[PDB]
Amino acid sequence: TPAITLENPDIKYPLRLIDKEVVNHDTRRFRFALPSPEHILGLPVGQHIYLSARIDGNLVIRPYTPVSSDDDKGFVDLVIKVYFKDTHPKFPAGGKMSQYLESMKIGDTIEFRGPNGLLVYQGKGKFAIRPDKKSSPVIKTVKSVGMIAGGTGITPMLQVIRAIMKDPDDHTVCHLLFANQTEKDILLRPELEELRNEHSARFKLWYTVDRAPEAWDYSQGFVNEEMIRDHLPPPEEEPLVLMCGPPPMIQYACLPNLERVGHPKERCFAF
Ligand SMILES: Cc1cc2nc3c(=O)[nH]c(=O)nc-3n(C[C@H](O)[C@H](O)[C@H](O)COP(=O)(O)OP(=O)(O)OC[C@H]3O[C@@H](n4cnc5c(N)ncnc54)[C@H](O)[C@@H]3O)c2cc1C
Ligand SMILES: NC(=O)c1ccc[n+]([C@@H]2O[C@H](COP(=O)([O-])OP(=O)(O)OC[C@H]3O[C@@H](n4cnc5c(N)ncnc54)[C@H](O)[C@@H]3O)[C@@H](O)[C@H]2O)c1
Repeated sequence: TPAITLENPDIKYPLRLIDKEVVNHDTRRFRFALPSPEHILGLPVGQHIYLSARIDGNLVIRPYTPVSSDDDKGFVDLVIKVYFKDTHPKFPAGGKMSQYLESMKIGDTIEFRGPNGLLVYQGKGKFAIRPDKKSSPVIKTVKSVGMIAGGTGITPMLQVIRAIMKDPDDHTVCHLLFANQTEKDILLRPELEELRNEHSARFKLWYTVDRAPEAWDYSQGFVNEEMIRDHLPPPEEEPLVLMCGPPPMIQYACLPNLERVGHPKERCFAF
């Protein structure tokens, strides 16, 4: 195969920032060069990496979930929300690592390590999911996958969605319910709607926003029972249900409603 970058998850690999694209008012795509144009990252689908730096005198380590893949030679793409200082009353300092990343210039480097995570998508509906960090993966193959994402929680979902759509012999149907604070907060909307336009048989797309615009054809509010019932595959079809977002989204909006609708805990996984 191509040369792999992440050869051991405990080793740090400094990668250079080569491009940055505005995703919306607070979110960006950060592209980093791999060690050569022929390297691949070494990233089983569904896993994340960790960035680390000394910021204002403290060690700061944070995970980010690449949206690129091992088909992408020579680079890795992260999609990262910046939490700005002097904005939210409860968090006047903003976020440490995200603001550090926002301040990086092209050519600056930061240390990557990985890959990590309990889920690996192995293609053609096959997921290898470890119950925890010390157990063997359980291999679950499904015809359909429900996905509930909030904000930057879209990133592992997009890894999985992209992997599926690339394989014309992968017949897995993804049902995404994507929640954000407002319409302008819907990350990577053109990418998602391009996926829907081109793969409608394998990709079902629905949004909810905390605060809805005048003309709105999707849902409004936190994730609820109705949304899960109408925009994820029914429990009878035994889909896997993947979730990723703010901890209270998982705890209060997803889990109780998945239970109400009838999706068993065994079929549910939170990134
Ligand atoms: C497995 C995993 C994968 C992840 N992958 C991604 C990813 O692909 N992309 C991504 O963007 N994030 C991802 N996250 C989150 C990421 O790891 C960091 O937690 C995030 O970037 C914030 O870290 P920070 O150092 O900037 O903020 P911190 O300094 O650690 O904490 C600040 C916290 O206060 C709040 N806060 C601070 N300022 C504001 C503000 N202005 N407005 C609203 N809230 C604020 C936020 O909750 C914020 O997390 C992932 C998390 C996990 C556990
Ligand atoms: N574990 C992982 O693999 C992984 C990957 C990416 C992101 N994340 C997490 O996803 C979150 C993304 O944060 P963000 O700033 O983009 O989200 P956000 O604050 O903008 O909120 C996005 C959506 O989350 C839901 N939500 C927020 N607070 C809620 C609450 N109290 N109750 C019910 N629902 C609520 C809402 O639907 C909201 O629109 C972070 O916590 C991040 O750590 C985790």
